[PDB]
Amino acid sequence: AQYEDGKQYTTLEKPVAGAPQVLEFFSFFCPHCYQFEEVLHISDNVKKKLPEGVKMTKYHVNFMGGDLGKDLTQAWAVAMALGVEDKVTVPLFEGVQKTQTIRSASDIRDVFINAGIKGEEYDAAWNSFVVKSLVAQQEKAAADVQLRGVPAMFVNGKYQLNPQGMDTSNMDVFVQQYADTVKYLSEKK
Ligand SMILES: O=C(O)c1ccccc1NS(=O)(=O)c1ccc(I)cc1
Repeated sequence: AQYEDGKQYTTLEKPVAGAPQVLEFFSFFCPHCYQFEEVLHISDNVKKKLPEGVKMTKYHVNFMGGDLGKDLTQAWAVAMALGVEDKVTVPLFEGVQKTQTIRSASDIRDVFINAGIKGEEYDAAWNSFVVKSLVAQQEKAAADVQLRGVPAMFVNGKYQLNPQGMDTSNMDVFVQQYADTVKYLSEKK
């Protein structure tokens, strides 16, 4: 497709050194993310359009979710370390926006246990330094890229994607165009 700076994507003047290939931010407390995750399946589409060698990274923000928003950021880090992020993505989104049963950190812990993660193992990771540093990096990245919206994707910490500069007439096009822009930027610099 056609890609021009200022419309589909925008190059940041302040690049993030040592940033991953595909960085995406989201929050289970944000319905805007649920729409991009389940309705549009942006992440899923991108993961398949990305060439071999490019890994994706999904971070949780702390400015969306009130107080418990921070707790879920820590929980998400554990999911990433265990490798059950995708598996818990759906139940976490549902339990926060649909059922809204997840009110405390104890509720989040239960989700992991139900998925198949032992409480002891989870709790051990919950109190692990590895996870703590992951939480810090999650917010640090967002603060470095000057995150304005919750659901946003950054390629190599240099190119920022703009959804307001794409097709807003056909959902199919938007989803494909977005992922196409990501891939172009990934195979760019
Ligand atoms: O939801 C938004 O804020 C948004 C902003 C820009 C582009 C799309 C957005 N949402 S959406 O992708 O789910 C969407 C796309 C096309 C149409 I018509 C309505 C919503």
